[PDB]
Amino acid sequence: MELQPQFNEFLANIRPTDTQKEDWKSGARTLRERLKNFEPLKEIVVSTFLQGSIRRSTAIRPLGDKRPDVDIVVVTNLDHTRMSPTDAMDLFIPFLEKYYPGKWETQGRSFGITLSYVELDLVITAIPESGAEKSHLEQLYKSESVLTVNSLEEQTDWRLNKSWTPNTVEDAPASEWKAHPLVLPDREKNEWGRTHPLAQIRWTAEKNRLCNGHYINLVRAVKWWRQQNSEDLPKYPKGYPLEHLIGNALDNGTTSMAQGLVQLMDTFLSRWAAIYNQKSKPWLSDHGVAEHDVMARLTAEDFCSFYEGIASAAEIARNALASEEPQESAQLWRQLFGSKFPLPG
Ligand SMILES: Nc1ncnc2c1ncn2[C@@H]1O[C@H](COP(=O)(O)CP(=O)(O)OP(=O)(O)O)[C@@H](O)[C@H]1O
Ligand SMILES: Nc1ncnc2c1ncn2[C@@H]1O[C@H](COP(=O)(O)CP(=O)(O)OP(=O)(O)O)[C@@H](O)[C@H]1O
Ligand SMILES: [Mg+2]
Ligand SMILES: [Mg+2]
Ligand SMILES: [Mg+2]
Ligand SMILES: [Mg+2]
Repeated sequence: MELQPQFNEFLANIRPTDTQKEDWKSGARTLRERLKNFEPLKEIVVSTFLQGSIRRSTAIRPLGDKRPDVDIVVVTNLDHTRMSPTDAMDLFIPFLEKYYPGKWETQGRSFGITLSYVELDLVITAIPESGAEKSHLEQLYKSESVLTVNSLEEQTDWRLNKSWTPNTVEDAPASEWKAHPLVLPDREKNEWGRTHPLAQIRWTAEKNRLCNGHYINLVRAVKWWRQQNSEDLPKYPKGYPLEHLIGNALDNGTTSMAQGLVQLMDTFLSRWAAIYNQKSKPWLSDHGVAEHDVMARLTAEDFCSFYEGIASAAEIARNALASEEPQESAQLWRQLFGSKFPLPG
């Protein structure tokens, strides 16, 4: 059985809490305003915006006491050919000491800021374009479409368009943004790399519409499966490479979460069968920066162990979907997801 009310309750159980949500919305607004009014950075900071799994509504609630990771981009107008990633980051130390003393730390390519209930993950970026192109991009980064702190789940009317306004317009033509990534610090060395968070967000919103609202829920459900079965799965993939694998495997047109789960798992297994039999791993283009392999740091051994995990899970998911009794079907789904998936009343 599909058990759509049970899937809805399960999703409500694995979303971050309202306490966490209001903490990160207020934290993002406060950081943005403080940066806006900080005199040494006023002419440098273009935009401060929410990104990552939190923005795309693909984050799951942390277990126990833990604070969710909440990703923030600071867009600057710095010349990345004349200043290194650390030059740009150096600019923000006085600001952090003034407004977040004792609550911030450098974490390699980003700054961690400990709030009451969440952990901000701040990345400093720059716009590589110049002239009029740069001005047009800065206008996009200053628009409500970028500055909204509501997540995709809260505004299905969201589009990547400097003219979009919250409903109390489509995505802009791709030629205005698709080939225009930001630069950010590389993970382990003082060099600029490319990232296109806006394009990832837009791609996710569109995939979610193409899949009738089930995509971001399916991402969170599969993350929860991976967490619940972590003892039997490889450490990687997780986080964004896992999300990207799910978005790849899922077909357009999803009609329920049970159907979508079985479909995406079946498709994963068929699409990567040759790669698995070659003891390899796929090369998968990032939706933001096409020439980037989202799987670049994943080992072939981990991909193949994960493939074995998906094969085992797909058998369970098929049985749960095919089951004609609500209790038996829910028991099989709970074999996948654990006790946060409820039994029907
Ligand atoms: N291998 C990768 N390829 C492309 N983009 C990536 C990426 N790793 C991270 N990113 C981008 O940077 C954002 C922040 O990354 P992370 O915080 O490390 C994982 P996340 O997607 O936010 O899930 P999580 O923090 O809830 O576990 C990601 O959401 C993604 O937009
Ligand atoms: N916090 C973040 N915010 C935005 N984009 C991020 C991000 N973390 C990672 N990304 C994106 O994911 C891509 C891959 O990032 P990582 O997995 O950390 C390897 P890297 O930084 O490219 O170093 P490497 O070339 O030495 O492997 C980055 O290029 C960036 O596009
Ligand atoms: Mg994150
Ligand atoms: Mg992070
Ligand atoms: Mg790299
Ligand atoms: Mg697909």
